[PDB]
Amino acid sequence: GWTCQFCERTFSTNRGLGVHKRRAHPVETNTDAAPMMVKRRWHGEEIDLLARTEARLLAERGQCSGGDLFGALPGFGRTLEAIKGQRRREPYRALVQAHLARFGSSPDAARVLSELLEGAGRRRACRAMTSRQKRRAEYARVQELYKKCRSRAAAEVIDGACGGVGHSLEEMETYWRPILERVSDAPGPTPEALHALGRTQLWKPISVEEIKASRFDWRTSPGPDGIRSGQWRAVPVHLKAEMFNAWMARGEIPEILRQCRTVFVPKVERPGGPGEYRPISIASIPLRHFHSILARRLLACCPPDARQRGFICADGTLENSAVLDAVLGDSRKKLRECHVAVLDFAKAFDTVSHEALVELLRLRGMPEQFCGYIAHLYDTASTTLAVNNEMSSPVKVGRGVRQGDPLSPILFNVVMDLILASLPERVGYRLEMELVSALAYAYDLVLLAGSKVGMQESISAVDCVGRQMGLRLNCRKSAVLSMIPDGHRKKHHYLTERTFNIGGKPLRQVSCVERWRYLGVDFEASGCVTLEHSISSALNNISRAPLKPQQRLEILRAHLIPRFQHGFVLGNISDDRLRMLDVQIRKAVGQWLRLPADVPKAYYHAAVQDGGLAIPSVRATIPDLIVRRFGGLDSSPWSVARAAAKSDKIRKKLRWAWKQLRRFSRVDSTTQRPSVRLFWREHLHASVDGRELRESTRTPTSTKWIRERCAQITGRDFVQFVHTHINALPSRIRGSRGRRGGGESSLTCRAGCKVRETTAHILQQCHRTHGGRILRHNKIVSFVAKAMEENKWTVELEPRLRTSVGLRKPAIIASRDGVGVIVDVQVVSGQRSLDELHREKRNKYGNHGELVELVAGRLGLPKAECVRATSCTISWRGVWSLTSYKELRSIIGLREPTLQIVPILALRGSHMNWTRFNQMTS
DNA sequence: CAAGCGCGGGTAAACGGCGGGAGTAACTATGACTCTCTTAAGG
DNA sequence: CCTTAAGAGAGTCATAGTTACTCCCGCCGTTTACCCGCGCTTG
RNA sequence: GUAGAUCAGCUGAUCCAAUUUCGCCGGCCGGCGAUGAAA
Ligand SMILES: [Zn+2]
Ligand SMILES: [Zn+2]
Repeated sequence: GWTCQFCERTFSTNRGLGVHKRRAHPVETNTDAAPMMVKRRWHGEEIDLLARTEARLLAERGQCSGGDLFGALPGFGRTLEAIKGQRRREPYRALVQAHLARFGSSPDAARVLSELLEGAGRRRACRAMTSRQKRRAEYARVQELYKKCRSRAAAEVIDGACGGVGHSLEEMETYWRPILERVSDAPGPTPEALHALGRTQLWKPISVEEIKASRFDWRTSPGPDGIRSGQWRAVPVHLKAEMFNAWMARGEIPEILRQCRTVFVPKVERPGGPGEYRPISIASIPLRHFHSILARRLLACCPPDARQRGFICADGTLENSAVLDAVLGDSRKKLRECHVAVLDFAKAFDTVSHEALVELLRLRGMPEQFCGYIAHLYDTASTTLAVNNEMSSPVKVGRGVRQGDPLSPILFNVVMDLILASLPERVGYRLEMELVSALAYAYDLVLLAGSKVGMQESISAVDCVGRQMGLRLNCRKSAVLSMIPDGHRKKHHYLTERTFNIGGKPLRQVSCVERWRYLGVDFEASGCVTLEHSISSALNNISRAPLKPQQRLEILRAHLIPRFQHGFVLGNISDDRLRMLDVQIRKAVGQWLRLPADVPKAYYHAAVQDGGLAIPSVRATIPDLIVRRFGGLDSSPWSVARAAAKSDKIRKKLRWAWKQLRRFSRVDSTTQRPSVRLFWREHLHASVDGRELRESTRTPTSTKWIRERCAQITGRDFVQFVHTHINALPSRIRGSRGRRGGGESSLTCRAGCKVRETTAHILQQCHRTHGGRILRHNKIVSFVAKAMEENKWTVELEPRLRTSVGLRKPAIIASRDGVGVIVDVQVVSGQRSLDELHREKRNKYGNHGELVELVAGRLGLPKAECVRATSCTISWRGVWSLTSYKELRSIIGLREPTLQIVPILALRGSHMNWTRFNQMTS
């Protein structure tokens, strides 16, 4: 008889109806879950602020009471009677007395840099002086990007919308240029704040050892200097040290190397307008390299605050995000009030007054020389916007802190330390007895509080210190999530109406179903739930983008995968959804590669070395990533993370991930650490198609055509190389995988070899194909022959020698300082171990004796033992032979690229044989 | 100087946080019962 | 002189586990709406 | 008609093919630069 009032469904009992609303109709039951606030319990933060206000009030006046405390506390939300009845409590009066007591207290270097600066200045002066054609233009653009700064073209394609900004210099310059030019009027930090913050030598000559000890990824865009990676790599380390010391002592860099080319980058996948682009600054390469060493020095010498884990976020978002999920889950399980403010400091990197930064650096203990250098550098900052090959008039910066400089994120860390210390001390969440207040990600700040008044006080504190620093707290992207349980009913509930005011302009309140992201992670008022299946759109964007099949596979390999498994890891996903995602990815790859549907699953997800296509399968690589990232939580130096590890939700997720990884991996022999690569290798070298693909593991270069060298193979050539590699050729037996009720004519060779029509039969022993076989053979031997004549060998192919036994035909011979070069070329099957075939071909030459003496007489080598027979063997699937690999690596000296290209030749010859057979199929 | 108002001690009569107890809608793992595909050796 | 009695790999789908909730009863600690004055102000 | 082919009704769409635009040094012809997203 019980029926829902929102879905008119019938349920046997009211309990089932209640859970029905809770799962089916969240918003209205959330409204029905709002608690009455008649006699709200007094939480510790209210006690603290009440006692501190009385302490001050008193000290300043001598005698005060609730009638004055209402005036001093407008938004406290407690009546004049509640203040009195609470005031009489003994711990409170003692705590007031506690705060009352506390409150009552080389010429060559010069020449080379002159040449480089002259070249840069010449370049600067020169720079200062239909649907079908639309697609062909996108092809030119995307290819010219993809062979360079690949993460550019990749992001541009997964968000493929002709993503070259678009909004134009116009609409951009009108938005940002006034902001970038307007000098902040920040008064600076008040002495009280500096005293609160108060609760180490940097300037020193550079060292070459630390110059090489500095990591620096050379895969970096130049600036407007026109100094690219290569010419700065040409600069030696001692010269680098000399110039760095010169600039270090002088304190100034040549003007040319301090310019910028500001470029605009979206934050959300769909750019709504000019207010969604981060104006990143790109300076010279030499400046960036010099600055990264100082950045490391400052990071090591002066570690940040304990609660500051945002500028080490290369592997630091793992802790902040994990702790956030843990605290949200804890507040849900034990029904404890929790207010979380997600404040945004985007655009705050360009609103830090130099007048406010210089003295903050001065009074933090930094040396005067360093402060002066930073002040000078930021005083003469001049950028030139560039969008889609169009460049603004020069713009003079007036708010400093360039989002693309090595020091910018650590020089902002001191402002972060100030603002972090500004907040009240005893405000936050007691997660497992440990107090957590702010997980300050470099960009997204987050404030945690127990009660409304404490959260509002923290908001006011951050606003005040931001205003003193000149920082503007944008009220658009910032939000507040409130979790106020209903006592006496054990119902969790979230507020809806806006309550907290960030210096006025009330903030947005998130709710049960509204989706929000704290640094790209799906979130909600209940916690991390799931991702919104944007993979389909990304795959579609890749498919329509003008890419070759190898470039699509590489983008899917390296860029989309990590991008989305980051959120997958921080998310909560069932393995069924991971399986569906894996299937979708597999089908998309099949469409891009024209592979049939009978290809084994392991082929896609096997490692490159093992012969597969990589393509990290989420179903197995996600539990591995979760286990790897959450194993060290219990050993985290930061105590809050250790406390969060105790939360049952994290433990449950870790247990589930361990189970899945155990099911989908094999224990390595050496490290005794589970690995999925072994799992996919074992599965791949088990199926009928993959059985021949066995010796690839022992030979590293055999598969170097899949990922390393897949830049010279054409799209058609690549998609047939992949077809042949996994034996995708549609022979009768291959097509018989499902249908064998037809007569054995349909199972037997088309040309009439009266045997089972196997693919190997087609390539290697069908009569017609013989021709193509020889065409491959010659090709191969000719190719490796050239190697001899770039290794200084007197080569000669096919020795026409008639031994007493008969007419044995060697492939090539050569000579250089002795050492026989009796080399045989073989392209073999894969059903027999390549090493035994190599031995069988080797012994029939070396142990012949008569042939040995014959070739010795032909070459004229003085000693019969001075010769050395050998054969290079590779299966038609393109797998090298280990013994031959070492043989031509060691004896007949050769560089590895030459042996790297042989598989390409072998695969090309094999598929050429197939196409020849198919066109003489008659 | 008496009456009125702001400033503080006392009472007590509903909030509310929690323990104990019995359940279930909605997914979400499988255990296990049905349909296809595969190497040889011995009298 | 070719087989053939077993092996070993998924299937929609049935069934059980599990996850995140539910509502009722009762209990003691909490909180603040009144009540009762004392000290300063005002007529 | 497309850089080329192909499926369509001079136009559209798909490809295993597909280097667009500007400046410059020069002879419709060659070469160079710009067209180069963070740490
Ligand atoms: Zn309903
Ligand atoms: Zn044949």
